[PDB]
Amino acid sequence: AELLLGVNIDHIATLRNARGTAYPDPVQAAFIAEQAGADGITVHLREDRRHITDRDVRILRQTLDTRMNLEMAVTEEMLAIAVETKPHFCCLVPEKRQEVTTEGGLDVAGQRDKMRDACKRLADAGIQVSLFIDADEEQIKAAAEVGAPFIEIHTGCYADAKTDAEQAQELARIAKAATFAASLGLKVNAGHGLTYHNVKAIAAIPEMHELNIGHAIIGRAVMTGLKDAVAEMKRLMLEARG
Amino acid sequence: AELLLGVNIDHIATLRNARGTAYPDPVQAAFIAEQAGADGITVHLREDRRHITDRDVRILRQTLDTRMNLEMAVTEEMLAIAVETKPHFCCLVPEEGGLDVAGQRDKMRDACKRLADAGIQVSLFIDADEEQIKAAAEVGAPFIEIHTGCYADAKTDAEQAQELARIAKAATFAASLGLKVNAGHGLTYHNVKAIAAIPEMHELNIGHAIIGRAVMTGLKDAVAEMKRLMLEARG
Amino acid sequence: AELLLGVNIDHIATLRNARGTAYPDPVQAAFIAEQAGADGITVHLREDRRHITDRDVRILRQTLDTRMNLEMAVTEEMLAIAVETKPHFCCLVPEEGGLDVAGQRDKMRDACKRLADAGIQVSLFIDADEEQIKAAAEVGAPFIEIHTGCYADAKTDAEQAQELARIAKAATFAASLGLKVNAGHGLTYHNVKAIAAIPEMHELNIGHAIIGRAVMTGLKDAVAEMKRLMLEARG
Amino acid sequence: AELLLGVNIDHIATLRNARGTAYPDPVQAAFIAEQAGADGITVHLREDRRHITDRDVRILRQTLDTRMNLEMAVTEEMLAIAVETKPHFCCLVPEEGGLDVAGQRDKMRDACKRLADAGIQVSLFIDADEEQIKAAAEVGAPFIEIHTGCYADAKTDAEQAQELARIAKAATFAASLGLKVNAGHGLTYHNVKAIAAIPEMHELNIGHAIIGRAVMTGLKDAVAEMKRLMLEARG
Amino acid sequence: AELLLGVNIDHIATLRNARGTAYPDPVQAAFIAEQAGADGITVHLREDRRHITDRDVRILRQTLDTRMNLEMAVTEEMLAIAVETKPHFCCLVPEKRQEVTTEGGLDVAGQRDKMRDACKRLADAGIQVSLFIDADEEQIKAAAEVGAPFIEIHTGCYADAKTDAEQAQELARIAKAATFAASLGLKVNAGHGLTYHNVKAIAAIPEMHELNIGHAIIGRAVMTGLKDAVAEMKRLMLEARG
Amino acid sequence: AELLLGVNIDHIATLRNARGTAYPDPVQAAFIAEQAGADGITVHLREDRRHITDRDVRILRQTLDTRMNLEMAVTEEMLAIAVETKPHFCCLVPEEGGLDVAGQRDKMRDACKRLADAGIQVSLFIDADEEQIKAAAEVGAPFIEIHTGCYADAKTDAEQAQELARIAKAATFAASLGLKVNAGHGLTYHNVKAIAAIPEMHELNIGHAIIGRAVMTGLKDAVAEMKRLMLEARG
Amino acid sequence: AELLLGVNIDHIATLRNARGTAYPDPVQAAFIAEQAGADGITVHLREDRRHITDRDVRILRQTLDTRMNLEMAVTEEMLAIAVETKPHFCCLVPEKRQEVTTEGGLDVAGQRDKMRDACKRLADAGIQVSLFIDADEEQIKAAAEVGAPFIEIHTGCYADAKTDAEQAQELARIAKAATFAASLGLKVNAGHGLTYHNVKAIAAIPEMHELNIGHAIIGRAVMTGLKDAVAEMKRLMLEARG
Amino acid sequence: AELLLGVNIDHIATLRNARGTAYPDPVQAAFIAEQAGADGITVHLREDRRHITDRDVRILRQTLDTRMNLEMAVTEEMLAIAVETKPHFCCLVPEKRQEVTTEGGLDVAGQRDKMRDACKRLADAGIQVSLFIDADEEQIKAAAEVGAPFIEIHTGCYADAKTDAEQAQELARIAKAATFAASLGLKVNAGHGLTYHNVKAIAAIPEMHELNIGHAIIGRAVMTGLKDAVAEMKRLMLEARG
Repeated sequence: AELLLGVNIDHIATLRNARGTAYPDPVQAAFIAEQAGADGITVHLREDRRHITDRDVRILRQTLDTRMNLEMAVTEEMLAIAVETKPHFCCLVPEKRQEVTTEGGLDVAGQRDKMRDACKRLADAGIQVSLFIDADEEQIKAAAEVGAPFIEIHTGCYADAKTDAEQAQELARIAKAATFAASLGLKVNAGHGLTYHNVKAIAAIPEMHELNIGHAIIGRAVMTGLKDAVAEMKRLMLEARG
Repeated sequence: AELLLGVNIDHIATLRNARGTAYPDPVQAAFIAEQAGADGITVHLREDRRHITDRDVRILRQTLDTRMNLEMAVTEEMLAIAVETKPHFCCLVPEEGGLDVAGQRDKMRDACKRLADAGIQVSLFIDADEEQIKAAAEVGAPFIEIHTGCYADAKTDAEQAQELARIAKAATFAASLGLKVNAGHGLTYHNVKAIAAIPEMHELNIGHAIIGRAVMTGLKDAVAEMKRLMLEARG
Repeated sequence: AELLLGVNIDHIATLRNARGTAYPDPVQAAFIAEQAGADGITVHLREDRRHITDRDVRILRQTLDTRMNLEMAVTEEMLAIAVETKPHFCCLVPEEGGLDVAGQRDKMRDACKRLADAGIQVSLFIDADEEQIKAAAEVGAPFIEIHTGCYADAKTDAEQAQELARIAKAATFAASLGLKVNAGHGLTYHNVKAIAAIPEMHELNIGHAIIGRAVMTGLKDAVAEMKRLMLEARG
Repeated sequence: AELLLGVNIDHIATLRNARGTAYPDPVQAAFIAEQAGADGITVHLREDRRHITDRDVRILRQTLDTRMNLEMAVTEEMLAIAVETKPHFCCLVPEEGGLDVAGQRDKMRDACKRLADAGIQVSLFIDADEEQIKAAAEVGAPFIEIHTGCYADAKTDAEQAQELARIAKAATFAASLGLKVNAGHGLTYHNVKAIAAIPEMHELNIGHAIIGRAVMTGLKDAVAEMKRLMLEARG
Repeated sequence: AELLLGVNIDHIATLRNARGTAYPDPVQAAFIAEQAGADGITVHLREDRRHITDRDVRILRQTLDTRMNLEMAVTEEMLAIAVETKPHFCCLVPEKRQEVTTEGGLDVAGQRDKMRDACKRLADAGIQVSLFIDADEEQIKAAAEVGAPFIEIHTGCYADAKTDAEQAQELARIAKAATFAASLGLKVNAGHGLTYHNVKAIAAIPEMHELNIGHAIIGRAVMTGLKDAVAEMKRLMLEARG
Repeated sequence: AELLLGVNIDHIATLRNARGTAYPDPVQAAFIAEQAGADGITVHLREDRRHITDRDVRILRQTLDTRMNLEMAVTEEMLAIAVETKPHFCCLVPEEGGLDVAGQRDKMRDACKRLADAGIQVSLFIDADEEQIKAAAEVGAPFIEIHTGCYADAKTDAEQAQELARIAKAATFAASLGLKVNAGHGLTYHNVKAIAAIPEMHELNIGHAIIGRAVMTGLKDAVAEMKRLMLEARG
Repeated sequence: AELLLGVNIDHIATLRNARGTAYPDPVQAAFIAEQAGADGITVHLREDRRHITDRDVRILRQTLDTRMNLEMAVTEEMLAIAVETKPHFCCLVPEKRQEVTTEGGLDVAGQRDKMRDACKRLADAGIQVSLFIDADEEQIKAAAEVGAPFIEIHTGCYADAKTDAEQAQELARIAKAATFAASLGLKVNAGHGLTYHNVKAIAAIPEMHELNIGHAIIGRAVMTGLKDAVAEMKRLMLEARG
Repeated sequence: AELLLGVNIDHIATLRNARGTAYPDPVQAAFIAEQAGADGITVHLREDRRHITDRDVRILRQTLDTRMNLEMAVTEEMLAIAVETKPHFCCLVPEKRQEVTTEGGLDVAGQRDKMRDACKRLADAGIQVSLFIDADEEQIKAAAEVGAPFIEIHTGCYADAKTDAEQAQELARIAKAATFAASLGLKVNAGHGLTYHNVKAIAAIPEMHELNIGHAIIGRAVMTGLKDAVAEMKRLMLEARG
C-alpha cells in the first residue's frame, strides 16, 4: 500500500533524562505522533538506558494505538526483554564495536549463527524482525538467508553526504540495494538520519515499505510542535510517491 | 515590580548534540523566545561544551535582540571568555547546589570586580542561605539568583510551602542588603506562580520546563505561556 | 493562592467504553488537560467500571505530571484500592446527592483516618449544609467539596441566586472550621464565574461541560477557556 | 464521482445523555461536520433512545444542509417514523452482525418498497457475503452497506488482508448486480485507506473514530483529516 | 456581576435571505457565539420577516444553551407570538412612524397605556421586559412607571456621532441617563450600533447590565470568523470594566 | 486546463448596506480573497446600487491586485461605466434566468463590439441552451458563463444529474464554437466539484456560498477551501 | 484614560516601492491593523514620496475605519494637501537640515512664526495638530506658545540607549517632559522607535495619550504577520497601564 | 525532477536598513523559510551594501541548514568574497550601466572574457555558477560558451506584462529559451518578479530546476507571516508540476 512513517521518539526521552524529571514524557509524544501521521512508534531500549527506559516501554506497550518497533542490540538481555514485551516489530542494531560494520549497520554476514537464532527466537514470539544493515549486497543476501523478513537500510551515509555527487552515489547505492533486497523476498525499510530536505529521494524508492525517522522530526518539533513536525514529514513522503 | 523572563536554551543544544548535526539551532530558538515573551536569553557555556558551544555563544552574541546571560563556573578560562564576549549579564555557578561564596570570598571578590570592569552585571547563583546572601553582598555582586531547585523538587505540599517561605524570606533579606534578586532553576508551569508572586524577584531564568513543553507545543507558545503565568502571579 | 482547576476526564472513558476500543484514551486527555490549565486530574472509579477502569487508574498514576484526585464511594474495596494507589487526593462520594456524613460519623471517621494513614488528603463530597460541614470537620477530613449541582440546575434566576448564596455562606462556615473547600460538579462555561468568585474556594473540579466543549473545539482549548474564566472571576 | 463521507454523530449524544444536559448538542456537531468534509450526516434512532432522540431527528431534519442517513431496525415503529421523516437515506440494520436479508426476503422486500414509496433511498447493512448481497439486490434495495467491523477488528495482519480481500470482492459483486455500495462501520484513521481505495465504494459512513479524535482535536479537524485520508487513497 | 454580552444574529439571516437558500443558518451562529463569549442571543422578529423568520425563532428556542432576547414591535401579533414562545427576555422596539421618538427609541412616555399593558401581559407569561428607549429622562421615568424591569438605552447617536465633542456629549448623556435609570430600580442595557472602537466607553458605565450588539460583530465575522469576532468584543468589554 | 476562481463579493456589501456604515468594506474582502485563492474579483453594479456602489467600483479598480469582472445589465448607463472603468472582464447579465441573446442579437452585437473596443473581454451570462450559445458565438462574444442555478437548485439526485449532463454538453458545445466557458452562479462547497470537473470550464465565478461560509469561518479559509475543492475535482 | 495605539504603515510602502509593484498595499495593512488593536493609522507623506504616495493618502482617507494621522513637514504644498485631505490629525515633523534639532525633533522654538501659522491654518481646517519635538523644555514651551494642542515626544534617544543607565536617564527625561507639557495644557503622544521590549515604560507614563509606532511592528509582522504584531503591541501597552 | 524553491530574503534587510536597527534580522527569516518549503536561501551582496551586509553573509553562511545562493556583480572584490565565502551557488547579475542589457539581464555576450574568468575562478573554488540573463538566444549561447553550468532566466518581463497577449508572448519566449538552453547542456533557473498569481506557468516549464523568488513572498509575509508565505508559494509550484 502507501509508504508508512514510523516515528522514533528516543530524543523525547533524551530531553527528559537531561534533568531527571518526568517531562517531557515519551508516552504523550506517541499519542501526538500517532494522530499526526505516524503509522508506528519506534523506541530504542539501550543497555545504558540513556534515554528510553523500561518504564517507557512498559507503558507504551499499553498506550500505543498503532504498533511498536523495538530497536535493540542482539544480546541475551534484550532478546529476553523483547520476547516478553511482544512488540509488533523488532529492529536489530549494532551495540558495541564487534556488532557494527565499517559503515554502521549490523554485521549479519559475519555473524550468521547469532543472527539466525535471534531471528528464530523473536519470530517464535510472534515478532516481525528487521535487520538494520548497510546498503551492502553481502549483508542483504545474508539477512535473507538467516530468515529475517525485513531489513532496514541505514541511510546515514546518504544523509551525511558532504557533496551532491557523494549523495547521488549513495542514493543510487540504496536504490539498487533495495531492488536487490526485494528480489530476495525481503521487505525494506530505511529512515535513519533522514530530514525534511532529503527524505523525498528516499521515499521515492518503490521498494521502501516504512521510513523510520527520529531526530529531524524531534528537532523540528522543539520549534514547531510535534504534531506539525510529524504531519509535515508524512506529507513530504506521500508527495514523493505521488 | 515588572517581572522579567530569561529563557535558558541549553537544552535545544542538548538535543542537537545528541546527533552531531546543526539542528535544531540555538540561534533559531533565541529569536523565537525573544519574540514570545523572553526578555533575555541564557546559555551555560560548560567546560566540556556538552550542549552550548563556543560557536553558539559567538553567533548568539551577534544575533540576540535583547541580551545574553552567560552562565559559567568561576575559572580563569571562563572569566577570560566572559570578558572577551561582554555578555550583558553573567551568572556565576558551581561546576544544596548553590555557589559557595562565603567559603571563597577572595575568589568571588576578584571575579565580580574583573567582570564588573568589563561592564558585565554579575549575579551569584546561591542557596537561599543567609550566610551566602551576606557574603554575596559583602563581595560586591549586584545580583544573586536564588536556587529554586529544592522548592521544585519538594515531595509534599508541606515540604513545598516550607521551601517557598524560605525563598520569600531569603529574597526580602537579600533586597534589604542592596541586592537585586533572581530565581528560576527547576521552575515549571505548575509551580512558577508562587515564585513569581515574590515582590523582590527581578527576573526568573527558566529553561528545561520550557523546552520540555516546546517539544510538544512549539517554543513560541511554550514561552508565551510561561510569561503569561508569571505576569498573572504579580497581577 | 490561585484558584485551582481539577479536570474530571471520566467522560473521555464514557466515549471509549461505548465501543470497546482503546480510543479515545484517558491517558492522552490527562496530558492535554495538565498542559492547558488543569492543576489536577480527577477520575471516578465506579464499582461497575462504567467508564474509568483499573487500567486507567494504574497507568494515570504513572503518567500524571500533576496529581490524582480519586473519586470513590466509601466501601472496603475502594478503600483498599485507594490505600494501594496512594493518589494525592481522594474524594468520597455516595454510591441532594452529597455524602451523609452527619449520620455515619463512625464510618467516615474510620475512612478518613485510614486514607490519611496512607498519606492521602481526604475530601468529603457534601451538600451546602452546615450540619454536614460541621460533621466533616469533626470526623477529621481536611477537605470538603460542596455540591454545586443544585446551583447548576437552578430552573429560575431566583433559585440560582438563592443556591449561590447558600454555597457562599456554607463555604465561609467550612473555612471557619479549618476546612479547605472545593466545588465543581455541574459547573459550566456560563455559570462558573459566580462560584469561582467565592474567596474560600480552593479548587473547582469540573468534568462534563469541559468534555462537552472539547468534542467541538478540542480539549486544550476547552480547558484553557475554563481556567481563564475562573481567573477572571477572581480578579 | 468522488468518494463521499457520511459522519455518524451518535456518540455526540452518548456524551450528552451521560448527564441529561442539552450539551453537547448533535445539532451543532452536524453543522461543523458538514462544513469540514462530511457529505452526509448519519444518526441511529435506537428503540431505547440511548443516544439520538426524536427531538434530535426532528431538528436535524430541519437544520442539515446536506442530507440525513437514518440508521434504523426494520420494525413497524421505525418504518412509520422513517416514512414521516422522509430522510434522504435509510440504512436498515439488525436490532457477523449484518442484516439477515437472505432469510427474510418478504420482510425486507416490504420494507424497501414502503420506504422507496416515501421517496427514501434504502441501504441494507450486510456482511461481505455474496448470498446476502444477491438477496439485497433481489429485494429491490438500491444500496447495501458492507460491514467493515470484522476488517477493523482484525487481530493479525493476515486476518486483515483476508477481510480486506473479502470486502473488495463482495463490493465488485454487488456493483455487477446494479447495487451502489457503502461501508464504514469501525473504520479508523489508520485503516480507512485500504477501504477507500476500493473503486466500487460510494460513501463511507464513519462515526466512533471521528468523535474519539474530536474530543482531543476538535470535530472540524477530525472530519477534515478523515476526508483528506479518504481522498488520498483514491488518488 | 460581570457585564454580559448579548449577540444579535439578525444579519446572519439577512445574508441568508439575500439568496433564499438555507445557509448561512442563524442556528449555527448561535452555537458559535454562545461558546465564544455571548451570554445571550438576540433576534428581532420583524413584521416583514426580512431576516429572522418564525422557523429561526422556533428552532433557536430549542437549541440555545443560554437565553433568547426577542426584539419585537408592540403589536398584537408580536405580543401573542412572544407569549407562546416564552423567551427569557423581550425587548420592545419601534416598528412604524407612530412608534419611535425623534431619535429612534420607543415612545413610552406618550403611550403609557399600551406600554403598561404590553409589559403586564409579557410579564404574566414570565418574560422579563426591556423597553428600548432614547437616553431621555422622560422616557426612563415612564419606563419605570409602566412597570418594565429593564430599559435598553439606544446607543446609536453615540455611535453615529460625527465629532469627538458630539460623542463625548452623547456619552455623558447616556451615563447620566443610566445613573438616573438605576435610581428608579431599573436595570439597564445598551448596545445598538456599538463597535470594536467605541464599545469600551459604554462598557465602563457601571450601571450597564448587558450590551446587546449585532452588526459590528457580524461585520467583523465575515472577515475573521464569528468565534473570534464574539470573543474579541467580549474581551474589550471586560477590559473596560477592568 | 487550470481552473480559475472568481470570487463575487457583492454580499459583503449587502451586509454593509443593511446598516449604512462603512463596514464591512468590500475593498478589504477583495485583498483577503485574492490572497486566499481568488484569481479575480467580481462585483455586480446594479442600477439600484443596492449592494456594490460606485465608490466600491472606483476604489476596487485601484486596489485589486488581480482583475475585475464587472457584472452588469446591458443599458447605455452601464456600458458607459464599463467603458470608463475598463474592467478586465465584463459579464452581461439580465436585470430560465440567462441573458436572452438570441432574442436581441442587434443589442448584444453592439454591446460586445463597444466593450471590446474598450479593451474589455466580454462574457454573456446564458442558460445552457444551444440556441443561446450559437447566438453568443454569432454575436462575437469571447466568453459565455453558463447559468448553474438550475443545477444548484435541483431537488433530487436525478434532476441534479440531468442538469449536470446538460451543462457538460452545453460546455463542450460552446467550446466547439470557439467560445471560452465559465460558470458559477449558485455553486456551493457540496456541488462545486462536479462542475469543476468539466474540462471546458475556464473560470468559476462564485459568491454567496463563499460569503455564507465566511461569516462562520472567515473569508480567507472560505476562499481557500473552495479553491482547494476545485483543483481536487480537476485533479 | 484609555491609552491609544496609532500604527504607522510607512514601511509597507517602503517594501512596495523597492520594486515598483502595487504590493504589498498599505490600504490592506491599514484594514488589518485597525481590526487588531490600532486606534489610528499613521502615514508620513514625504516631499519626495519615498514610500507613502498621494494615491495611498487619497485611498486611505476613504477606507480607514478609524482615523488618519498625517505626518508631514511644514511647507505650503503639504499644508494645502492637509487642508484638502482633512485628516483627523496632523503631526508636523522635520525633513530638511534647517528644520531639525540636534536630536531629531522639530525645531519649533527656532521657527515660531512658521509653526504659528501652520497650527492656525490647520486648525481652521478642523485638524488637530501635533508637533513632533524632543523632550526639551524650550521646545515644549514653544509648542505651547504657538498654540498646538498636542506634542509628540521623540522617544528615539530612549530607544537607542546603549546602557541601562543611559536608558534610565532618557526615560526620566521623557517622563518629566510629559508632566511639564501637561502642566502647560498640552496633550502628549510618543512612539518613534519603540519596540516590544521597551514600550512598557513609556506606556506607563500617565500623561501619554497615544503611542504612534511603526517600524518595530512591521519588522515583527514580516515574521509573524501584521495582525498578531499589532495585537501584541497593543496588549503590552495595556498591561503597562495595568 | 523535483522543482526547487530558493527564497531571496534581501527585502528583510531592506526593511531593517530603513532604520539602522538590528531587526528584522535576515538570519531569522532564513530559518523560517528553510523550514516552510525553501530549498535554498538567496542573498544579493550589493557593492553598496544597500540591504544585505557582510555580517549577514558571514552569519548566514554559518546558520543556513540548506545552502546559500550568493547573487553578486562581477568584480574582483565580490569574486574574492565569493571564493572566501564558498557559497554552494553564485548567481552573477548586472549592477552598473555597462553590465546590464536593455532588458535587465547580465550582458554575457558583450563580456565573454570577464565572464569566462569569473566562471573558471568560481568553479575552482567549488562554486556552481549561474548567469542571470534575458530569455535571449545570443546570451544563452554566450553563457554556454563561457562555461557556466547554469543560467537563470529573467522572468521580469513576463511578470510585468500588461495584457494577456503580452504575457502569453513572454511565457512562450521563456519556455523556448529554457528548452534551447537545455539543448546546450545548461541547467536552467528563473524566478525574478514571480508572484502567487503568475508562478504556475513558469513552474510548469519542465526544464526549470529552481525558482528563486523574493519580493512577492516578503510582500505576502508582511501580511500573513513568512512561514505561510513560503509554504504557499511552494505549494503552488508543486501543484503546477502536478
